[PDB]
Amino acid sequence: STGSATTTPIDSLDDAYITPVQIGTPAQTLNLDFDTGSSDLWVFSSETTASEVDGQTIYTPSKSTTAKLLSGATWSISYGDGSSSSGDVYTDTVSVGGLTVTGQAVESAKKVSSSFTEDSTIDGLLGLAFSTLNTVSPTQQKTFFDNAKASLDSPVFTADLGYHAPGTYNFGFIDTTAYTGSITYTAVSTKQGFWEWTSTGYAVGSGTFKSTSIDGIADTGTTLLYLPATVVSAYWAQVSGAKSSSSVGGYVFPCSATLPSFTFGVGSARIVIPGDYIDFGPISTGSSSCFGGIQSSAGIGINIFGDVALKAAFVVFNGATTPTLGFASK
Repeated sequence: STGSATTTPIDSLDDAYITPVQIGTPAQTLNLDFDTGSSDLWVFSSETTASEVDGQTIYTPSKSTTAKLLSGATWSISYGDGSSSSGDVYTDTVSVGGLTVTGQAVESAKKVSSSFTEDSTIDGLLGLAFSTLNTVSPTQQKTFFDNAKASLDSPVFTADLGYHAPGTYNFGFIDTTAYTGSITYTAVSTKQGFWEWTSTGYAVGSGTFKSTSIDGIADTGTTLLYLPATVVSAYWAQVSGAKSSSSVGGYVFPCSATLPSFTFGVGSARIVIPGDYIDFGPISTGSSSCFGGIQSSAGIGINIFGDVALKAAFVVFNGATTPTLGFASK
């Protein structure tokens, strides 16, 4: 089997992407944030504290003939931006782009933090990291991809995120029309539960490539590219007027600036992030100061190849016995 679903930016900055997912019988369609940096499929629901729901579409398990409560099971998650959610657990039928998993753990939120409430466009998350990070207790549950794997034509999914445009998540096949040139594959460590890999270096604009190992994660659920302070300083040093602002929370630059591209290495291959992808717009409405899309990972504890990087590539998440990641230009 295979699946193919379009993913759509939630706003004009590509802050996140939403993908329609069918849950239950008859189908209830919710728009979920596919997150390769976490491993819980959780939804706003009929159980979510009423005051914490604001415009989201909710899953109502009592209206699904295929829903079953996983008795006694609970979940609770905290993300890198400090947001969180928690609740109880159902199993139900979940379909993405024509691909159906029966008995998928669907984690029903009883509580969500303010950032989730305040984002009316995101009805929940669909985790695509390794199931070892799943937060269900007492017994950890499998991700949608883990459950689908054995039925897939090939044990893979691909992320093809758009710049200011929709893109595609495919399951079970590689669309050879969706990229240019060849896909370069690179090793993955699952030791921390993430799609963790080592970039071979970087270049700024037309500069020479610096060969240096940068360990990080491929994370579709993080907006920006977070890299070591050395690398990030070297980038912004090439932008007139750029500076790190502690008050704003990162590097800012004059909105009038022309941003250089940023190249990262995948083995002997190279992915070029155009300068425009690094512009995240005014720091506040009407400001002539803009927020940078490449920021320091210092204090996160891990480097994160988030959407700014991933949307410059066609990315293969290969869930074979020995997992790998593939990157192609497009």
